Amino acid sequence: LLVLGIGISVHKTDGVLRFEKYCQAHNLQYMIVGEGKKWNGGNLESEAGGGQKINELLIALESIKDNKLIVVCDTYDLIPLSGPEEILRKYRFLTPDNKVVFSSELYCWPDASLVERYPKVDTKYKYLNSGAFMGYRDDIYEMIKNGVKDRDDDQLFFSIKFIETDKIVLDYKCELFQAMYRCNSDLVVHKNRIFNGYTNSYPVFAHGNGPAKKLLNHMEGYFMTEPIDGSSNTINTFKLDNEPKVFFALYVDSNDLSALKQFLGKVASIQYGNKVIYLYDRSDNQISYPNYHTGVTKYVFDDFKKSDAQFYFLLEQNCIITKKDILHELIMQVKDNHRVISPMIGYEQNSTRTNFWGDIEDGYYKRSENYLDLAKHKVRGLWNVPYVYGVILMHESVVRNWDLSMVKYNDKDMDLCFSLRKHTIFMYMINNNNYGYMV
Ligand SMILES: O=c1ccn([C@@H]2O[C@H](COP(=O)(O)OP(=O)(O)O)[C@@H](O)[C@H]2O)c(=O)[nH]1
Ligand SMILES: [Mn+2]
Repeated sequence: LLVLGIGISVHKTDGVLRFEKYCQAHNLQYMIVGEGKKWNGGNLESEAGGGQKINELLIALESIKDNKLIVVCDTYDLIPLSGPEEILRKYRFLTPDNKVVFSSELYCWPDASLVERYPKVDTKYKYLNSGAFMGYRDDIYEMIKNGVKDRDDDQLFFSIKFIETDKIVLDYKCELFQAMYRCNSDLVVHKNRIFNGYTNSYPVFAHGNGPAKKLLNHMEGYFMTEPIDGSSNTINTFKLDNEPKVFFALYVDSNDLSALKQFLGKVASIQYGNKVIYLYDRSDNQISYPNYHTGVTKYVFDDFKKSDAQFYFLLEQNCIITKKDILHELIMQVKDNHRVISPMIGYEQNSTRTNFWGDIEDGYYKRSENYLDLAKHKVRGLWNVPYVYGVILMHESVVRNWDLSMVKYNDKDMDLCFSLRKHTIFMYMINNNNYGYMV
C-alpha cells in the first residue's frame, strides 16, 4: 500500500505537515505529490478547478511501475486515523472485484443535473467526492493517462467517470473515507477515532471537505499521534539548552503612557538571552529601545525578514505576560505542523474573555462547544483555532515564506489570522500554564 497525498506547493503548508505526521503515526508509506511545485489548479474557494492534481498524479504514477494498491487523497484538510492493515481489509471487503473506491458525500456537485443519473440508494451519502479514493495503480493510471487541463474540474471528471462507466464504486458506509461536511451530528470522537453513528463505521480517512476544515481542526485537539507525556509540566520551569534567536515585535501606543510603561516592564522581565527588540508605535509623538518606529498601524515583517532571527514573537501592549520562562516553554512546542503558538490569557476582570476564538462565522466570533472548558482550564493542551491575538510566536518558516499581509477586515489582528487561514497555516492556542492576563 502507498498513499499519494496531493501537496502542490513551493513550501509546505501545516495541512500537509499534519497529514505527514498522521501517516507516520499509522505506519502508512506515503508520497507528497507535487511537493516543491507552484499551484495552478485555480482559486478553488470562489470557483471549481483542480485538474492540476490529476496531471501531477499522472507524473507521480510514472515512478510507480508495479500494480500496487494506492490511496490518492487531499492533504490540506485530511488525515488518516488508522493503518494499512485496516485499509487493506476494508478495500477487500468493499470491492471483491478490485474496483476503484471513491469517497461518498451528501451533495451532488458541480453539476446538479447528475442527481437523476446516480444509482438510487437508501442512504443520504449518495454522491461522489473526489478528495479521496483507492484502487490499483494501473486502473487509476488508465483513467487519467491522457491528462487534463490544469484548470479543469477534477470533481466533475470523476463524477462523470463514475456515472458513465463501471470502474468506480462509492464508499456509502464511510468505511475508508469520511467527507465530514454537514455530517457533524453523525460523528463523535471515541478512542482516538471518528465514529460515524449513521453508518456504524470508523472511517479511516477524516476529510474536512469545504467548510468542514473547522470541524477537523476541532477534532484534532482530541486525537493523538503519540502518548501524552504527563510529566512534561510536572516542573513548570522551562529552560532551553541552546536559545534560538527571537525577534520581539512590540506593538505599542505611547499615547497611553502608563499602559506602555507597565507593558515594557513585564516584557523586560521575560527571561531570554538571544533576542532583538523592535518597538512599533501607533503614536507619532527610546534610549533603552534603539529600534523604535513611529506611526505604525499594521503588523510589520520586513525588519524580521532582514534579520537572522529564527522566530517572530508578536506582543501587543494590552497583553501582560507574567510567566518569565514563557519563551522557553513556547519554543519547545514548535515542531512539525505546530509553527504558530499563542498562550491563552484572559481579561483580568473576567477571565472568560480570552485572546483566542474557538470558532468563526462569516469572519466573526462564534462560541465553540469547548470554548468555556478551555478558558477555565477544565482541559489543557494545544488547540487548532481560527483566531489568536496579542501574544503570538511564529517560526521563521512561516514569516519568511508566506504573505501575512493580506487584507479582508481592515484590522491588523483579524487580517493576520485571515492570512494564516488562507494559507493553511494553523494557529495553535496553548493553555498548559497560567501565562498572564489582558488589560
Ligand atoms: O495550493 C494548493 C491548493 C490545494 N491543493 C490540494 O488540493 C486539495 C483540494 O483543496 P481543498 O481540500 O481545499 O478542497 P475541498 O476538499 O474543500 O473541496 C487540497 O487538500 C490539497 O491536497 C494543493 O496541493 N495545493
Ligand atoms: Mn479537501
